[PDB]
Amino acid sequence: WKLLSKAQEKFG
Repeated sequence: WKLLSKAQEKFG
């Protein structure tokens, strides 16, 4: 969720 997109956002 937000905890996955927020952290992944800076990875993708």
